[PDB]
Amino acid sequence: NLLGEANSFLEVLEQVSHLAPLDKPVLIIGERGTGKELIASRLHYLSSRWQGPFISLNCAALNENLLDSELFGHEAQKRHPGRFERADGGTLFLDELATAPMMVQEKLLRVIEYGELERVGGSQPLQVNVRLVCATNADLPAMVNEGTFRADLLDRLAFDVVQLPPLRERESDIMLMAEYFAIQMCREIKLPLFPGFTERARETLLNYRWPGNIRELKNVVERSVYRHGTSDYPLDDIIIDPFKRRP
Ligand SMILES: Nc1ncnc2c1ncn2[C@@H]1O[C@H](COP(=O)(O)O)[C@@H](O)[C@H]1O
Ligand SMILES: [Mg+2]
Repeated sequence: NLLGEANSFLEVLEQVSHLAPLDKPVLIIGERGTGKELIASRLHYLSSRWQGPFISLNCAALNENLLDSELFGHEAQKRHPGRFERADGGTLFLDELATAPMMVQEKLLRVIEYGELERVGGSQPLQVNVRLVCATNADLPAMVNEGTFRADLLDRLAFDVVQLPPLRERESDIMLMAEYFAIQMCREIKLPLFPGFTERARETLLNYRWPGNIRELKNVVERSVYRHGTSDYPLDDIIIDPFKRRP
């Protein structure tokens, strides 16, 4: 579910509505917990491929050799397909791209341009039709300067860039989502009503940097509402760090 009405956030949805119909690769820039996969997804369902598959993959998770074959597959009942084939006629979401190895990056470029996967075993190359979407919170141009990311790929990958505003730059929305989250939590722990946040809880919420953004805000709130466990008076104690053993 998409929440938030801050200008920056709205301008993004607008950008997304126009980009989605195209087949050009899209690049999303943003911190963790900012909704990258959601946005990526939104692109898919608003596109013409909305009926094709929507695939995902977190590059940072696999080791070089594993990611390579996990992306373009390999010869295994008789063959192990890659996310590209599994996304054929659909969209492929590559998260944490900045972590992909040069080998893969280079290999990844060819596919984008040539629209085909290379293959061995006396088998002809594979033709794929995939709309690409990638996310990262890194400074790719910076990485191109350190030679850690291929400049040619960047030129090509980045048909256009979507940049999700971190939570701290949307303040307008911090109380809005906290309220929403608090309320879902009340429904689960069966509280009659959400009693609201004292000024202190607000001060806290609005002053935190929210490094984990929306995912963090959510967890902090549910946790907080739980510790409070009552509808008799406003929530005052915001548990940012579950490791501090309050009082
Ligand atoms: N507009 C939004 N409304 C509610 N939850 C969101 C929103 N955007 C992101 N999230 C949460 O943020 C997390 C993912 O963001 P990301 O790290 O970019 O994939 C997910 O747990 C979401 O469900
Ligand atoms: Mg994600």
